[PDB]
Amino acid sequence: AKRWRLTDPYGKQYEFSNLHHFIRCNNNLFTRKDVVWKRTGEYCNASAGLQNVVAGKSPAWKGWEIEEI
Repeated sequence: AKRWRLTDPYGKQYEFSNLHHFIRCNNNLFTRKDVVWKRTGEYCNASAGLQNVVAGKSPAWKGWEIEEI
């Protein structure tokens, strides 16, 4: 039962339990190319970047921040 807070490059915040599902339901928040899903399960530029942010490798992906609640 995980919870995540995602902050857009301007401070707007969203809360959800699954990042992939949120991305799939909110394509309009990102550029098109960043939510094209590719195989290597599946990934998109947004999911991979935000997951690297979650791992602590980078504080943000294209201004997007994400943290575990």
